[PDB]
Amino acid sequence: DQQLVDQLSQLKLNVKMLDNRAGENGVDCAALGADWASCNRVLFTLSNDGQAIDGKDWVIYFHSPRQTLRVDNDQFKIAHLTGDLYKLEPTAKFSGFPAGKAVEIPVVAEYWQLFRNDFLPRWYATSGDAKPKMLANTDTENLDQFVAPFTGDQWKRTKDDKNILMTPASRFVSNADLQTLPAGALRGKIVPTPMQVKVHAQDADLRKGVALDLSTLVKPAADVVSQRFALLGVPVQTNGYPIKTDIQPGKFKGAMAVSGAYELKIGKKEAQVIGFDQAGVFYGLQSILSLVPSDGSGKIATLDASDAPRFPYRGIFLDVARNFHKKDAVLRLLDQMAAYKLNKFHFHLSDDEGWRIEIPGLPELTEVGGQRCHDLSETTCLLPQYGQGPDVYGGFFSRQDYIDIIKYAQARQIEVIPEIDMPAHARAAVVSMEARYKKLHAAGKEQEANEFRLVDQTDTSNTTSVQFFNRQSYLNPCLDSSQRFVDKVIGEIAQMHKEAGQPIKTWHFGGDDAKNIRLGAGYTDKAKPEPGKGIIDQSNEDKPWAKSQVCQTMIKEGKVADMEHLPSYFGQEVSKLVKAHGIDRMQAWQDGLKDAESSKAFATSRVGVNFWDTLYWGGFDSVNDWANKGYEVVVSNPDYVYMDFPYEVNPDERGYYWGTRFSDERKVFSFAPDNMPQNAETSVDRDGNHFNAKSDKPWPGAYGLSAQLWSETQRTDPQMEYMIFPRALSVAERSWHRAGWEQDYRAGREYKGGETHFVDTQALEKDWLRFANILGQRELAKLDKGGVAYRLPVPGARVAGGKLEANIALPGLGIEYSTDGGKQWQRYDAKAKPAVSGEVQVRSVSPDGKRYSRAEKV
Amino acid sequence: DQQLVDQLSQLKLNVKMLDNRAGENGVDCAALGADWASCNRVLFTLSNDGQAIDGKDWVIYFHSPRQTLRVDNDQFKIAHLTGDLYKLEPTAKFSGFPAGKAVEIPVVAEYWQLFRNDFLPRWYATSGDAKPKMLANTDTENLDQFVAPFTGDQWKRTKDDKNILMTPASRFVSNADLQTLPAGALRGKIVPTPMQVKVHAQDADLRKGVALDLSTLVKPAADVVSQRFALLGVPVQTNGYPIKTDIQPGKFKGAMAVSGAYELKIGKKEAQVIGFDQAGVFYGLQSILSLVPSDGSGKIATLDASDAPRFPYRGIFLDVARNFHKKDAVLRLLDQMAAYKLNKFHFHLSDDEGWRIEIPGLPELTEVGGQRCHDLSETTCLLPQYGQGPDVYGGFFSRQDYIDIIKYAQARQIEVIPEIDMPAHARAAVVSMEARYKKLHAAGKEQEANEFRLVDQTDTSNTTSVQFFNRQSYLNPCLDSSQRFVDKVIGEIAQMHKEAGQPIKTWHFGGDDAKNIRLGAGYTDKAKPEPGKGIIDQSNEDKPWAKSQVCQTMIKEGKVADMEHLPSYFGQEVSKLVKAHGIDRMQAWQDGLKDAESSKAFATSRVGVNFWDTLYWGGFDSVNDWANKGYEVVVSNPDYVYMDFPYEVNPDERGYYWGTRFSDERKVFSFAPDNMPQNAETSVDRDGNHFNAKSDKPWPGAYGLSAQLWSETQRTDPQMEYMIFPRALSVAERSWHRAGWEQDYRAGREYKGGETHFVDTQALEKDWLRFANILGQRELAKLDKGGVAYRLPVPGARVAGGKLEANIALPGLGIEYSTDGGKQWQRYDAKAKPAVSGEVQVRSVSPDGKRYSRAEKV
Ligand SMILES: CC(=O)N[C@@H]1[C@@H](O)[C@H](O[C@@H]2O[C@H](CO)[C@@H](O)[C@H](O)[C@H]2NC(C)=O)[C@@H](CO)O[C@H]1O
Ligand SMILES: CC(=O)N[C@@H]1[C@@H](O)[C@H](O[C@@H]2O[C@H](CO)[C@@H](O)[C@H](O)[C@H]2NC(C)=O)[C@@H](CO)O[C@H]1O
Repeated sequence: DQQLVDQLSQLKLNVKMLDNRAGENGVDCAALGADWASCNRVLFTLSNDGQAIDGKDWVIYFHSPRQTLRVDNDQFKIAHLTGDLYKLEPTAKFSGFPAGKAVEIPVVAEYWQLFRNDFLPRWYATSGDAKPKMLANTDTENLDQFVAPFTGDQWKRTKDDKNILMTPASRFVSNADLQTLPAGALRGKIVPTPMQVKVHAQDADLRKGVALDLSTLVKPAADVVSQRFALLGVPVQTNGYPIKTDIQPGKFKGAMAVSGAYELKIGKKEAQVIGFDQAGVFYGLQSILSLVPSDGSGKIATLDASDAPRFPYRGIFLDVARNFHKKDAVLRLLDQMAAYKLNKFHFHLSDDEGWRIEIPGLPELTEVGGQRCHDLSETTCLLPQYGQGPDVYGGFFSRQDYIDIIKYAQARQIEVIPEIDMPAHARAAVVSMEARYKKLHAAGKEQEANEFRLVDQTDTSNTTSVQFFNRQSYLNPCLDSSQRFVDKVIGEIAQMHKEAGQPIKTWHFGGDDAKNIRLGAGYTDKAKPEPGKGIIDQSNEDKPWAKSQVCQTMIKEGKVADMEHLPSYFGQEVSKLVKAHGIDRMQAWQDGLKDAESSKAFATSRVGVNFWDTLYWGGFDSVNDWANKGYEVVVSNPDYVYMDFPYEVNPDERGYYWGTRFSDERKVFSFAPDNMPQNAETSVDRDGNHFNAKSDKPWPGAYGLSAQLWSETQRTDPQMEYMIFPRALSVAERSWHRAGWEQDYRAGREYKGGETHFVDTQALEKDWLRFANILGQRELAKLDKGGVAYRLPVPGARVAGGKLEANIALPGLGIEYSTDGGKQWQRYDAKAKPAVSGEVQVRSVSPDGKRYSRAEKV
Repeated sequence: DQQLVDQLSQLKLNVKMLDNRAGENGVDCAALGADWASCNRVLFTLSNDGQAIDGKDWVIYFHSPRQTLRVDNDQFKIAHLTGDLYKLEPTAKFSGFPAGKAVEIPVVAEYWQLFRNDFLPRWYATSGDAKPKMLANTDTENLDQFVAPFTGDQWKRTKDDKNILMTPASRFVSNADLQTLPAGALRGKIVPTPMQVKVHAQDADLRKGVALDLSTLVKPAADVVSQRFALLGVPVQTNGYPIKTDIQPGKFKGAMAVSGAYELKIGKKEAQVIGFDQAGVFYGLQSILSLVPSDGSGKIATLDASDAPRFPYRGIFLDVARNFHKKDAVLRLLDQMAAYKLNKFHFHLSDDEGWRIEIPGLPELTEVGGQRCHDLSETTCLLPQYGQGPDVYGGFFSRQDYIDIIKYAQARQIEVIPEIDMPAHARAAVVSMEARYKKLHAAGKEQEANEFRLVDQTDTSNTTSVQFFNRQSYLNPCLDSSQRFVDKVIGEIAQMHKEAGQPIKTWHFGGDDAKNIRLGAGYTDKAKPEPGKGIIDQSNEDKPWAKSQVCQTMIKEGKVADMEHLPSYFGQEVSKLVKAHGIDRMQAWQDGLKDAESSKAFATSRVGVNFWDTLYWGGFDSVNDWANKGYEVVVSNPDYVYMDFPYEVNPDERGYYWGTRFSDERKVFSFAPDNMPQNAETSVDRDGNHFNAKSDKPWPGAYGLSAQLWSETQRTDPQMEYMIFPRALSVAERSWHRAGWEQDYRAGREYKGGETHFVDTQALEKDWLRFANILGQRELAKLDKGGVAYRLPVPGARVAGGKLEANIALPGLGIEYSTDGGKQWQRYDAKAKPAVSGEVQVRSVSPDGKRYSRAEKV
């Protein structure tokens, strides 16, 4: 009853890692079904400072990105509902949570949990009809309230892991090749780096303001330029320093003859920007603005520059489905996209755990799919996921919100590409359409109920998704109604785009992970188990839709070859719907189209692919085929440009880490997207080891680059902003500019990590040093002004001769230190280092002085 | 002597633009007499690869549409004879064209020359009685032989010109909102668009042939239908698919109750066409034929349609006076008129430079007026014009030819409207009648000599025509003999029409530009010159006929009010002659009638006007009056439907460009002729700027639409066909069908270019996309079959990721590309784009594979 739920809610949880390599130590992970026989032991402690809790009628729900495989306290048992949701219950031996006691519930989980962020907040209790309530100490974003600190080598994935744990002492080393450059060395350095520039000795003085000739721009775009001059402190006045603009495509030749190219002249008393188009004009103005200094001095260098994108497509992907992010945070994201010349906003509007766009005619998508709450019938919500609590969680963009966002992107030369992921990652839609079927069906409106249904009523398929949902994650690709559903959604979102003044140019089909993970190579069958693999029963495991009779007659009449091809078939069918709606480009996660013959198989004359294999796994050689078969390769490698991954190897950092252990500003910047093999000389793999890479195939070139912010653990908007900024500026640099150290692709060249020296690493490091200093001494101050909660790097620090030496990944940032356990903080000065003894803590501070990095002991 | 003329003939000419905005740069265009003080500098280079040419007894003649104002090599001087003819001579300082030298003769010309086609071929030399010979390298239609390529921004008219120069890179952008539609989306789409249609899923199969019931048509018209089925590949056989026809006016109601309306049913095994009249029947059959696919498949969609003209009058105007065009090209023009349902052929049979119809009783009109040759007495020819060479150039339709043409038009439901332009644009007639006067006078037959004379022997008027002729361009409107002349010509052409089975319904009086251009606002007087205008002597400038004593006593007895009214007076007098000949409709260029009170002033019960002001100059508001005064407005705006204007802004395109810089297929299609103000939201003005338009007056409606092919630079028949086709299909569409995006006229509505969004531009663009694809994938192949040398658009192209992307203004057309400087060409494939590096050239190819667009570098 409620009293029992109230008691449970007052238990205090403690989660503590016990062994991240249990399989290296005596646990038979394989016998427990663990993938590749890897499992970890963790201790859940429930402390009860109240009277005894002896009732038995209860369930405690909790979330985890890892499956629980065993429970080592025979008073309790754990089972899975679906996705990340698990329930903890009392067994027949349960004898209560004793008054004033701590109950220990050790468990084994699949894989490893190397970051404290793996442990999700908001555990909650239930009991017969009572209302659910969270375990209070878990209702927080501060992991310290319920997750113990990692100790020793708990961060290691395996005994041979060569990653380097970042602490002030090792971080100091990681940062020691850097230094702070004098203002005099950072004159006339536009970001992103322009193709050709010549800086002269004088400076244009803007502090009295500028007279902007913006007749080349449509009003909304001009206002964006005017309002940015003001944000950076430069008045706009008719008697100010002249900045002229003109559009003359012909002035441009060859590779410069493309959207966004411009010529820019900065003189002593006037400015000139000649663009290839409005985008070029806008971008030229952005370059002038990138020069505006953070000191308010309003002085910029005179210079002569010529510039154009190395790629058409310079994108940022944002997941709002896993955890919603508000309109104001999308807008702050676009404002920064425009300032650094990104032009593509890939909007992941749906996935298993949420549907975020209102669709006229399909209200259930948002009424049910837009919120998650504790309802086991999933008639009014999706089941809770991601540690947001049992009560309603969600939101969605209304038609007007969405239209506003597109208008807002258009003003900033940013194209919005909507993604409605299918045929997997579609649980929100499938469950919403099931609620719709039922409602309509209950009124006897059987044709209306079936109109947009995404399930085949005979489908008993047993399939497990990558995030542990079941068949409800997969929209059936063989139903006419599924096609009716996709056609209606495309038609509705297409109209919103038209109303917003930016008709859709690319429809993103999604298409990732449409497979049963239990059929994977790291799992084996109970009957004849092979070694080192998770032992499961594969007798009743099936590919997706195997048991859909509709998908059977589909394959019989010969429309499709086999169950295996359903996903590409569906990608081709959607391309027809996309084309039927007047859109001539489709894009997808490359694995959904991997069974098509080539791009010739699609109805749109252009098919792009977000290439997301990792390099160390053959991605530097498998990407070639994608281009060679006619697809436009948007490079999206998870080992470099997945912004949901950690900035550094430290158990207190936020981020998933399946494709690599970290990707900081420097690593992103050092990625060479158009000569993938070369990354073997400039980066290490997921376990910190050197790797080799070589391809012998033709490589015509990439079409673009895209950095992704998946949102599983980015539960809030500030957390989203921390993960995107400031490493997105690196993305922007690399998406716009081809550096000199980025070598031409050479078939047959074999780059061997720690062995070959083909890459001009000296040039790479000098380039990075300058970029890092531009961020520290000028751009981060602009981020402060845009209000985005970017991550401030923790300082590196060492004590020599009894004096603090500190450094930072983005030279120019202020560094503070404390000699009192963080009670009083003081400004560290390089040329007058302080004397310390005992425990010293260090932290960095934003340029406007309001925010601090986390604090760490030296 | 001949040797000198032979030497000159071997000089090689080079013409190269030096500055198209000389007045913006230091030249005092106003001081040189340039209109609105605008002038340009051009370099004429004469290279001599032979021995020295030192004789002085020579003249070199050349043509230009611009007047030469200054000569910057003091060895030479240039003067005007009349019209476009100029002579280049040696001055007293001439010292010969040195052996193996290039002589440079820089000159200043009035206005600007933005297209290489402005420079005319066929310069020629003369010397005492020797025979004239051309400068050989100029004897060609290939401008590259003597006209240098334009460079930089030489295409700009003024420093602020906002037109967009079309190159493969910018053209790619202009074309990027388009795409190719699958055959499945182009089923049952008749062109022009029918008023009401419903297409069903099956297709009628005609590949075995059709059984045509054509008893509703007079034989000549039925043969036209039969022969078109065969041209398109569909056999005609008694056992073929039935196509029935019937004529029942009553089945039609309201707006459908008009000539050319029809009901059409296309079923699985039979066809039905019910017309309001023979024209409707014929048109219904044309719609079935428009559906016949270019692949020979003979499959058309079943459908049910109802259709009628939005306007009675759907015309095509053709100038054969400036440059003649043969009977076979008129016939190919009519065949296409019929296929797209145009029913009016406005035939400009005369003008200053040629008279093209044999008139019994007036042989000189064709013996002298039908040819141009170098004869300074103009006793056997008119003076050479338009770069056709010094030797005889011309031709004319014999009475039988002309009768044939009318019979041919009648068979195709096309009405021939003859125009004999007057009182200006009549030099051919005036000079021919002067030769007649003289001949007859020499035999002493003084009454015969004066019978049809068009000059008053006392007339010393000094007037300059728009094309720079003098008083001989103006027929005297005050002479009884001029009226005898017009009466005889009407009587003779009227009889030819009767003999051909199509009695004249409209007589076109012409009436354009009857004024002295030196009295214009852009010129000023030497005594007190105002700024920015061409400074000339206006003391002895007079209106036309001011100095004709006959026109003085005419004005005295009070028959006419003043010199200024002579032109409308003449329009009224001709209307009486037209009516006296049994014709009850007169038509004219609206400016000749602008001084009549209203239509009440004419003798015919109907008076039409070809309205030819431009919109950006108040035409969207001045047209109202024309309708409001009783005139039938035939919309003919030069800013949209003058087919002598360029298809695109590119110095290598053919076309005059006074009213606008370009009018491509898309622009013509987008013109809204019955709500003129709306064009301000859908087009830009002559300098590429937005414009506004609004009227507050009553607008009852237009009577029809007409697209004009003036022929100054259409020297050959293939050039005529290039300029008319394929944009005439757009004209046809807009003349027949009122689109949904064509809004009702709203008094007081103010459309503001780039500011108001009243027009459903999305609907406009979708309509155009479909139309463009019908042309690319089906209709252009039919043009190939009719043998008309239509213009093939140059592809747009860009290189991304090192691969060619190409598009085209008429999707469906094949695109080729070369990576060897145009030596080897290969087929471009959208879904398997090619990899290129270096110079790439692109070109399009007709559907039958025999012809190519020009080639351009990417
Ligand atoms: C807990 C964990 O790390 N699971 C991995 C999945 O997150 C991962 O999925 C892909 O990566 C994103 C997160 O970085 C997911 O949000 C996204 O849905 C998914 N798809 C793409 C295109 O990235 C998979 C990939 O194999 O690995 C799991 O192990
Ligand atoms: C060289 C030039 O562009 N001159 C213009 C004349 O061509 C033009 O005349 C009118 O336009 C037609 C050509 O497009 C002429 O062939 C036709 O005789 C004449 N009349 C009509 C009814 O169009 C005049 C118009 O003002 O402008 C000159 O500037």
